[PDB]
Amino acid sequence: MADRLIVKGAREHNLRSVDLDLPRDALIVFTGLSGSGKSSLAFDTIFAEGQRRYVESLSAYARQFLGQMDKPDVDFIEGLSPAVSIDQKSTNRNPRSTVGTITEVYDYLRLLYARAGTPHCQTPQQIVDQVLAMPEGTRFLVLAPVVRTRKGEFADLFDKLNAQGYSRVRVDGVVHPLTDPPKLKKQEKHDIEVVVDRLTVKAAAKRRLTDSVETALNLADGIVVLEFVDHELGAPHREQRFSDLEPRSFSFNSPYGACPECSGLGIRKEVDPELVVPDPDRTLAQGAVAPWSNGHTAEYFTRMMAGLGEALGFDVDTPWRKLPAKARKAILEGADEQVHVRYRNRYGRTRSYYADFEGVLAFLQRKMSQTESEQMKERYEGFMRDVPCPVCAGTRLKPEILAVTLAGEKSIAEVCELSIADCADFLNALTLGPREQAIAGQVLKEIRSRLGFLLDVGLEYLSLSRAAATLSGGEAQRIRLATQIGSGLVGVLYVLDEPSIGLHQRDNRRLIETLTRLRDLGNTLIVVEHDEDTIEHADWIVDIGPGAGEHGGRIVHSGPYDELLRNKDSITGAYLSGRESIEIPAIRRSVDPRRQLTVVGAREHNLRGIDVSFPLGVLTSVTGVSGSGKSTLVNDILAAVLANRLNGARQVPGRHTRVTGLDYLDKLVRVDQSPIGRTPRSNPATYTGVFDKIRTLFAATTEAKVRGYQPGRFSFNVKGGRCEACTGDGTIVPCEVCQGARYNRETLEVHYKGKTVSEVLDMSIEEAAEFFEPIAGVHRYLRTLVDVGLGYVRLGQPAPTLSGGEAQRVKLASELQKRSTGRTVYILDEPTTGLHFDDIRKLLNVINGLVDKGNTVIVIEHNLDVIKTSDWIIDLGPEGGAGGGTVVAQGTPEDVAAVPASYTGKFLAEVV
Amino acid sequence: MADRLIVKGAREHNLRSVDLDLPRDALIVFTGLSGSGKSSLAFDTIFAEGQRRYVESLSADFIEGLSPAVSIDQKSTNRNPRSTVGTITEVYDYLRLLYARAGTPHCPQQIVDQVLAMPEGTRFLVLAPVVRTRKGEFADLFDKLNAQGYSRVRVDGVVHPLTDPPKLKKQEKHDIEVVVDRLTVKAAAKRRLTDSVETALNLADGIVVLEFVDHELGAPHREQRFDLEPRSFSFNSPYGACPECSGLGIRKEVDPELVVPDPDRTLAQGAVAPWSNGHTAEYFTRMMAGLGEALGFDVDTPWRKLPAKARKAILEGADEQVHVRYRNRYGRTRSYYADFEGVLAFLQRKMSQTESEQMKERYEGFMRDVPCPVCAGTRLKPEILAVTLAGESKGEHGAKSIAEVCELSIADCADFLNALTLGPREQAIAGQVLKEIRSRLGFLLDVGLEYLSLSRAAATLSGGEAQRIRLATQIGSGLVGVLYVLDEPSIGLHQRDNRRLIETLTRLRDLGNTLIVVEHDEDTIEHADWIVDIGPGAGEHGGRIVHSGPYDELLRNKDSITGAYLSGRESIEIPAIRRSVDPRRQLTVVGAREHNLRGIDVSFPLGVLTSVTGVSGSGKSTLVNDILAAVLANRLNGARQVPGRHTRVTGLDYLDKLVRVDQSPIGRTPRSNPATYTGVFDKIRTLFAATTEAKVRGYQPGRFSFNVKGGRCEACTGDGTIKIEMNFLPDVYVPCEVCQGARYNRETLEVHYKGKTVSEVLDMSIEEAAEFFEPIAGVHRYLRTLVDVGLGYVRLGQPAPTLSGGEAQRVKLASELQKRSTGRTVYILDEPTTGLHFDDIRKLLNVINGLVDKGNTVIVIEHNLDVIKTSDWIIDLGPEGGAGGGTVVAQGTPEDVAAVPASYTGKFLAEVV
DNA sequence: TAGTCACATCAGTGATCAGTGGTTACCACTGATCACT
DNA sequence: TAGTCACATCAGTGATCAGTGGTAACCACTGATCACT
Ligand SMILES: [Zn+2]
Ligand SMILES: [Zn+2]
Ligand SMILES: [Zn+2]
Ligand SMILES: [Zn+2]
Repeated sequence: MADRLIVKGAREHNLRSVDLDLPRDALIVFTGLSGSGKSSLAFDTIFAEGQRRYVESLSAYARQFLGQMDKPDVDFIEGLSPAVSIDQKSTNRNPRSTVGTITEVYDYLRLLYARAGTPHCQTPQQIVDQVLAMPEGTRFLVLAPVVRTRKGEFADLFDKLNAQGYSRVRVDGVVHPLTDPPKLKKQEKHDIEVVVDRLTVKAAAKRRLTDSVETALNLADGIVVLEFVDHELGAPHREQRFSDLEPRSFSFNSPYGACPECSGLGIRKEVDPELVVPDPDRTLAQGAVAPWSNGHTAEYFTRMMAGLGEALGFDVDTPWRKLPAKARKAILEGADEQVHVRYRNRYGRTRSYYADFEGVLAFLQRKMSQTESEQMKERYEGFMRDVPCPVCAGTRLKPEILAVTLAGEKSIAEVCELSIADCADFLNALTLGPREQAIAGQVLKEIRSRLGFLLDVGLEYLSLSRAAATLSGGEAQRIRLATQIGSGLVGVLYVLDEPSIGLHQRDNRRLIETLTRLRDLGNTLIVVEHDEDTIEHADWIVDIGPGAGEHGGRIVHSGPYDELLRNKDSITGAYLSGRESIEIPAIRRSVDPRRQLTVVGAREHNLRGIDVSFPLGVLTSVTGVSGSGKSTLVNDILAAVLANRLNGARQVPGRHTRVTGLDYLDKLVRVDQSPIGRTPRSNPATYTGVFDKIRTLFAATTEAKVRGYQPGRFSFNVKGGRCEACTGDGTIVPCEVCQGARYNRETLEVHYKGKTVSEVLDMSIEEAAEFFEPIAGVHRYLRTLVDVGLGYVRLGQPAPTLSGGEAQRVKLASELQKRSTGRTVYILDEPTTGLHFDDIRKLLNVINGLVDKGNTVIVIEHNLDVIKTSDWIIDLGPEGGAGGGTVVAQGTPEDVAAVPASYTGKFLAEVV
Repeated sequence: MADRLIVKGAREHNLRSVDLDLPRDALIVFTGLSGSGKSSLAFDTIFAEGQRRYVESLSADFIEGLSPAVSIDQKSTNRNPRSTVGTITEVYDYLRLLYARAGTPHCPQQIVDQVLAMPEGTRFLVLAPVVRTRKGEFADLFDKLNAQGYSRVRVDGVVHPLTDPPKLKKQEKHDIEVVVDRLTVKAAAKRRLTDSVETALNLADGIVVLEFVDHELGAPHREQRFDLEPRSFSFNSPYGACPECSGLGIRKEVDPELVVPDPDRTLAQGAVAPWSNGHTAEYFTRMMAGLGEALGFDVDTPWRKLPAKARKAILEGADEQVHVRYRNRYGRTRSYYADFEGVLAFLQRKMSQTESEQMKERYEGFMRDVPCPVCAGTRLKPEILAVTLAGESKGEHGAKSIAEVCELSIADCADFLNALTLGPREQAIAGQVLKEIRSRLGFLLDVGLEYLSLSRAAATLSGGEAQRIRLATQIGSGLVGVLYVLDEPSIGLHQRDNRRLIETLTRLRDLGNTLIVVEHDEDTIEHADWIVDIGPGAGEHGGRIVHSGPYDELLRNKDSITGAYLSGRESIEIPAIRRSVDPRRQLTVVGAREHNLRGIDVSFPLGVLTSVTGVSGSGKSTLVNDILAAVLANRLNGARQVPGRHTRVTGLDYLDKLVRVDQSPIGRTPRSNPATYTGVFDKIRTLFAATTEAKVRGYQPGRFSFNVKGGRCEACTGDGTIKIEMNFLPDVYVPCEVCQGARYNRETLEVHYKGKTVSEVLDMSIEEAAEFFEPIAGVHRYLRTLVDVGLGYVRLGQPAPTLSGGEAQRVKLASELQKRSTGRTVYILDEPTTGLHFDDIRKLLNVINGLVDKGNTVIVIEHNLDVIKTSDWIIDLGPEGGAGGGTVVAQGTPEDVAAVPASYTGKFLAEVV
């Protein structure tokens, strides 16, 4: 029973000639940095090969014909197993797919509804047990409801029944002989339940009842009825069944049984109201409302909104706590009528937004119903407008079914008006008995399993009624884990992305135990977490990419982890034997009692309303369990407000009250995790805004001037500069004319500085550091890129060849020094995702140097030594989910270390 | 190379807890009786694991060590008119993709490359380009053009400077071809001419010419400009299919002269196929006799000696109407008051009026021909099919139109495609597609299917070529260490048709692939590596493993009854000279000239056990089944199929009835049992209706059947097992709370007929149940035939999928070989060895020998040497495969077929008798 | 040489019913050059 | 501290299309039970 997988000859981008063995019955982690080829091998060489080998076999069958659109490009892999990938799916929208559908509970709940369906208004053992329990000596009748709900005249049926000579019949409860049948009319209602026997419960009678029952068992296909006619215990005429009411068919996504407005799978319940202006303490003149803080529309709406504020009588800048909350209420409801208003924006245009709006609730509705921006007109509706379906309570059913279907089990709210935890604890709380709680089967266990898995991980705060667009990072990283785990199949290979996003270190302290449980089941697991806890648990650790470019396209470590300590070349080994991941004691006194930001009263769904004290001019780090409110406060609340009214962004402030130091702040830059590199059009030089300047500089040459070639003509995406032979991709075997250069001969003649654009792109940035030195902007971009230390990339490198995680690192290098004050706050993502701790320590050297220059960084982190190097740590929430949302420590890393409450400090205290 | 497949927790009905572990480097064969555990073993242990593997991963029991396998079961592919032979050979879509890759439809940079390649110093007037044609008034358009600045124009057929606009009207049509410059050819002037053309490429939408603008205009501008259409690529969609015939294959309905195969028979007897019906024979005889009396042409005279005028007049009929109305044999009268249009136009109305479209296949493809010629056998639009290949040089550099599947064979199409040249583009690399095609093409070539033209379809599909194509297609991948699970793809039919297809398995085994073979053919055995015999018994107690891999262990083993013939333990022989007189009673199919036949005469003796051998799928299966068996069926019982072409049949006065049986697998539905298929259960329920405790309720014996709502327990679906599960898993068979392995309901179980209840009588095998029901002969003969064929321990109440489709299937025929006890009623039998294991082969051979010695007549399609040497007269057809066959090479006794030196089975008899 | 013997089973002969069998996007985000101060 | 006092050159900044990213017959099958003589 060998436990080895073998991969040979893998080649993709910088990765080349990879021959590695993956052991089983143990966890194996690939380490490295974003762009070293580890992500390419983890994602698009092994899983892609397995998927292709699985799908390419068959296409005719219409169950797997939906496959084979995927087109992976891998050489070969032998001795593989069908693997499953676990990573976020960037669909860019999930309105039609609620959280219930992605967790596979919707179809199951529909089957559960269909199982025990009673609208209010089988076996031979079931045939016999009731007559066995029938009291003796009781007069009754045999009933055969064979023409159920088929009202109308049935004299032809009377003649037909007379042909078999049953001699008995019963209509609407009245009994008659077949020889003397009652009159029937087509217009009148006539439900036929023909009496087969006017019998009675006496001794040795069971054969006549058996005959009179099996007659309709073979005629009506297994349905009869018994009817007490002398005792009727239980009803005025007690009867027993041996099987606005419209049964028809059951459907959820069909127009026959769906709401005419919500159109199925759409619920406008959203996350929370009041979210447009939930701040009672901000400076209102600093754009409390998101449309009031746009790049150019900010003043465009502030003009008449300040006019209406002056008219009504509430101040333009005073916080809503010195004023009553009536100010917030009256900016929500506003007032009718319009006033004269017109102003110019920063962009130079002049728009006349002349309309009547009833507060921000109807002002935003007017924006949805009036604006030409088809994106924002639905972007702004979701976060802060709650208008669910009134005719169906937001649910996926016709008006006149939802009441009846639950009357016997009244109206339907369920998945569209409930929460995940409430539904989880309510579904199994109904011990109905005979129908669903009779046999073990799978119903109760399958209901319990996934919901309990969500409970132990911590997804109890989620709600199905909540819009799927409000999915937090923790929810995104945990729901996929739970859904992958629910199968629990033994021997299947799992490959996972970086899990530090959405989870804490203490959360990893249980994710690792979950992974070891999965291993104890008998499967194979692969993670790229890079945390030191996942390391040291691998029998054969492998590290790749000593250099992310051609200088380091070789295997750097593959062994039993014993040689990691002695080998400092490997980055993960260089972290442990650091000489660089030390406390590095800073001044830690650059904080100021007054020159400091505060946030209070943030009563978000992930928070409680605590006061976070952000210092200025420091490397302050916000930490805590993910999903406990740190991201909703630092990013959704703080970064949003200083972005929208300190640089000109558009994000909604969210549920909070106050941010201070408005006079002490000038600019803010936010860099997200942002895995965005997938399209060949996007390049490390095109979106950065440097390629257009490169074209301008190249057109500043004499030859480009004489040949009449402009910067726009000198791009590779517009039809002017791209030859039709390449079709724009450069290599198709490359273009015959271009000969592997991606430039037509009519444009390649521009040899500025002895080189062309293709020559500059081909040349590495490390050797191009001497280039672009005089000209300022490209010099700054290239110099900060080199300061990052990853100058292996080319300017026009396609995004499919860029590993996820490093897409925004290049911009983030230049996104850390503005106005040279340099206290301008920069919100940082986690460098742990992608880059390993040696790359993060080089980044830390950059951060420390420019913080000594005067810069300010607010960073959400996951590791230990990187934030131990910092000077201030703020922990928000010790426990995950609802057990957090409050600050538990704020100060020097050693100060929080001494406090045995914050696990961040506890981690900083066990290693000093 | 050593991927250990482990089977644990495997059991299904007859199968019971079979566990094993094996490496993965050789071929695995399942032997034993048909089904009896091996069919379920090849189903619920590997395919079930693959199912529970892929059905979780598709998104939008526990078995480990196996590889993703492919299914080549019977249902996966059968005869369908929608799919031609191209799709099933996966070369239709394949070759279509390669054609669409870099095809040339035949009839910026190249604009200046033409001048660059043109030797310097020439002279030609490159003055005026062509812009897109516009018509109407363009005063403001020309004003805007002047604002831009061009200084040139050419409208209304006259050239002007742009400053001079001529007269334009909205009612006047102009071919607007404005000028852009006044340049001319010069040395090293490209930088000029480019600036004249390239910018125009952004305004004229890629239109520019170098016209003469001179006086003589001898040539039309040297045809210089800078039928072809892109269209769309699709085969099933109507985007690029035959718009009239909906993209279906051409309905080749040859021959029109199939109306009268045998001319010597009188036309009144029903020589015309619709004229020999059970009820419509006289319905058509009335008009043809009326026409014979009216026109005066003779009828009872054979067609060959008849005048051609009579034949044509009865073929196309005549005009006008006559008063004819008669009754049939079954008591209904048909008042046919219309015109007798021969048998040409009546058929068209017949298939036009009918609703069922399956009974018209025989009456359409073999009566008269009405195909659509717009596509002429092409599943492509008329333009593209020629356009794509008009630039594709093929074979000896011929580029006219795509024929391939439509109009060529394997050999010529492959040879022509091996010389494809679309320019130097595709010569720079060969690619893996070349070897992907070449491996399976060469494997098909060495098999011996060069004659197999691409025009083949379901209309000309045989079982042997079906095995050929399925095996070639599943080998075409040519992987290493990948499981291929296949049930019996078709009947085993010849030793020369096979034993050449198996060489591909031996070649592919060197790679390291592995396959599961559920095949009863003797040729597949003795040339493999690992063989296991499953199912010494066939009932629910029949799930057992006996035989081990190596054939040496087969020699050692005795329970695996393949050794009964492998080591020659027993065999059956010719039943002496029997009742075979030479000259008198010997039917002769003379002048059989069908599609593959060649006007040959074959003598089948009467009152004998005769067999047919030779190159199979080459006109001998049609010889025994298509022409002969159809004739006996339609002129001896009342069948409704055309026979084909044969000049005369003799000796039919010495036959009374015919029974014909195909391969006919029992099925794959658990609701079907051998009781309900053979016909035992009908009279079983009839007898159950006569029981003292079962004749008190009015209802018919239909209550005593497990297929109707009456005696049916609603928890089991008539199976003894709650097989209810969602699509994510096929569940494991479990007993019912009512049955516990009885597949019945207790209420019916009160019928203890002679102390035996229904569940009990369906729970004991026919071996023990033979003692019961002895006094009544109706069930006694059936149980005797079951126990004689070799189905004694068979469970009567057992699902069809896990039972015998080779021996228990043919009991419905063998029990009726006592047809009116004469018993020379003629029988036509398929290849029985499929499903038939060797012990059951011997038992059935003894039964058939006894019945034929009773005085029967049996013609069987057979290939095994032992069974044909058991029969007394072997007819061998086919000097070669396909068109090379169709003629007798040796017909007579086995000694005679071994005597004439033209029969492949004759030299097969030479090495072993 | 012809009107006498009981309310029987054949064996399919050989269309129809009925299990199955498979089959088919409005937005919206980032992309992005030249739209602006 | 007086009206101009010489000379372009970075930054991420909206709106939106543009052009990479996600797609029931057929009735062909055969078996079951069966209508008929
Ligand atoms: Zn609705
Ligand atoms: Zn090119
Ligand atoms: Zn056609
Ligand atoms: Zn049961």
